Amino acid sequence: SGFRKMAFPSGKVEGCMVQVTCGTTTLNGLWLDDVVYCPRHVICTSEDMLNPNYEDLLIRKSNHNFLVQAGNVQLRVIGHSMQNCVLKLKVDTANPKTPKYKFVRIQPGQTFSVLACYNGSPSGVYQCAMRPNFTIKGSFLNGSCGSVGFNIDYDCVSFCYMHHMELPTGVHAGTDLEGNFYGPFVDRQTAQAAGTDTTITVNVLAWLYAAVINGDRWFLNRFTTTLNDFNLVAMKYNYEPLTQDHVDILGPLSAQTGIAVLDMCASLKELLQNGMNGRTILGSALLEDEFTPFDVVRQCSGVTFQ
Amino acid sequence: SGFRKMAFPSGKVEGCMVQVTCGTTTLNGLWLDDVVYCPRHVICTSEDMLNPNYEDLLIRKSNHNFLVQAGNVQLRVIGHSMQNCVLKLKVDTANPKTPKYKFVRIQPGQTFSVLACYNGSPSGVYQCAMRPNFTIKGSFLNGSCGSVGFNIDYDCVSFCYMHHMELPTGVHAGTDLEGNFYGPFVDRQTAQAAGTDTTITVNVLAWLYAAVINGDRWFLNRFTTTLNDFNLVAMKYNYEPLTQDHVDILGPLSAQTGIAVLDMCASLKELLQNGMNGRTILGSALLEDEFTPFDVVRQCSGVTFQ
Ligand SMILES: *[C@H](O)[C@H](C[C@@H]1CCNC1=O)NC(=O)[C@@H]1[C@@H]2[C@H](CN1C(=O)[C@@H](NC(=O)NC(C)(C)C)C(C)(C)C)C2(C)C
Ligand SMILES: *[C@H](O)[C@H](C[C@@H]1CCNC1=O)NC(=O)[C@@H]1[C@@H]2[C@H](CN1C(=O)[C@@H](NC(=O)NC(C)(C)C)C(C)(C)C)C2(C)C
Repeated sequence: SGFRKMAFPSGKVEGCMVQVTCGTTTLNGLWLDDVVYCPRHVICTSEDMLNPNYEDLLIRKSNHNFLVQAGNVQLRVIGHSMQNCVLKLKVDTANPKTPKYKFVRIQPGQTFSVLACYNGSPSGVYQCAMRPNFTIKGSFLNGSCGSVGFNIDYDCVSFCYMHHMELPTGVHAGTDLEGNFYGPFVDRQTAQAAGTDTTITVNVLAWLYAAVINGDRWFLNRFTTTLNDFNLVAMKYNYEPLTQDHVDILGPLSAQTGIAVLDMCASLKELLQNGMNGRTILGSALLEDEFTPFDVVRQCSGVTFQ
Repeated sequence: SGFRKMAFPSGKVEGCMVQVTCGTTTLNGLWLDDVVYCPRHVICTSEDMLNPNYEDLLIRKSNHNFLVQAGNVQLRVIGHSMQNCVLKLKVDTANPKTPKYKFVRIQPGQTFSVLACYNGSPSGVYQCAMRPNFTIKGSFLNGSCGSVGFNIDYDCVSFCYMHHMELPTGVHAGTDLEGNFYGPFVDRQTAQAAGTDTTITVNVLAWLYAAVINGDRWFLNRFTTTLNDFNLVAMKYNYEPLTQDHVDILGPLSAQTGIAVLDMCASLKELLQNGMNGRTILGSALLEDEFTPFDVVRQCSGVTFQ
């Protein structure tokens, strides 16, 4: 038992991190087969990044401008191209540690692991979620760009995030592995509005089920409610609406506990209107929304990978 | 910026995890050089587990009773021996993936990363603390025994924890790698209870510094206090005493923010007496005590490992 913010094992990804240097800009790259992926603003200078013209900047570049470092091995660059906001550097050596992988673009609400890196080397691994305003609440310092987010399904790494920039509210923005930003953000140092964030209601319900599975079952009550009357209190409390699809995804969790989905909604309703009265759920004094229904099931049934 | 529960990258440890099977019992083992380390209750039958004398089952075992899979490859066992509560199975093959390592015994308050495993396969990685009562608040299902906890300095894995058992409050107990339990627990199904937990004061203060370093600022005040005045408040609220050694360890953080340790104590003091009143610190509604001052510095300074 017990319930923790759990990240996927990071080995398969560590073997792909390299360091990319152009001018006096160092950041991290992702080396898969004979291609190194990194954010395109590695080619900018401190004077450039007020409003650069990226394909101007890239045409002025040669392969030899890009210093690509894998441990101590230097990696020869033999071609380059720009796909939206990521740079793709063709190198003369296929990464022998290339895992089975996919590139996927994830929806808001879904979670992934982040392997924070600096100068090609991993610093740490943590879990988080793609907020409904398409930001992530990460932990990223200077030089962390190029760090990636990922899920693991048995043997195969699905990369979903590359890190690009910090917004002034302390949150983070980046792209998928095809260079397309999540949200309305751009890799230019002009004024950008993060947008107001809502709580991921389906995830909060999932964590409430994790709480029941782990013995926390105060906050449960008599009541039931309709999706309309629940959705109508979630509106007040800045929660995103609950759909029938959400109801269905929580089915397995609902069946394993004997608490129907609309009953757990009546608990959430009552928790929102009254607060927690000095109590904690799974060691938290707030309602947590960064566990999906899948995160709950895999952690409370012990699903593994290889 | 930003601040999350960050675990060490788990690559070096994944390549050491194996499966150990004896009788009907399966758990995980740690394979370094030609030795596999696992909990000794793998030799128990489901009826022995009431009060086994472990030198029993061991002298009654033969080498071929131990089935050890490293992936599909079966490792032949050519010797065995017991060191306190762990078995050491000598196998005929040195692990080619053996990282540089040490075995260390941590103190309460210190944190480490856990790579939870099932049937030799890594399932997830998270961070946590050795509680003052020598429990850890983990996430462990059946088959997780033999999973290890660890730290990393530059390039060296310091294993500090092997998992053995769950206590009835939902918390977990285990050994160091040299066989000795943390706390007064034994690997028998006899009645045992954790003992009353306290809060790691020095860690709460470190986390407050992380909050300041990240712009959470609302909890500061004019006041200062003495260590003796503060420790009388810590005692009422079930907090560990603060020593002058703790004050010194908090120096770096104190110097980076310009807030004296005894100033941060005076504002922890008022947080304890007024509570938090709505608001949060680093996304939490509780005072967090599972970050050490080393954890705060490395995450805020971006220390990496190789
Ligand atoms: C790449 O390693 C860094 C990682 C940053 C640095 C600290 N935290 C991070 O996530 N990214 C950047 O330096 C990007 C890069 C240039 C500016 N930038 C930022 O993150 C800046 N933020 C903004 O300028 N944000 C707005 C919304 C555009 C105003 C920052 C935080 C000032 C360095 C560019 C965006 C190309
Ligand atoms: C080894 O894989 C498991 C891991 C446990 C099982 C679920 N979560 C865990 O942490 N460890 C055990 O099976 C140990 C082992 C036998 C019993 N045991 C337990 O953890 C049991 N707990 C207790 O017996 N606790 C008291 C306090 C001694 C009564 C449990 C959780 C009921 C299966 C032995 C201790 C040898």
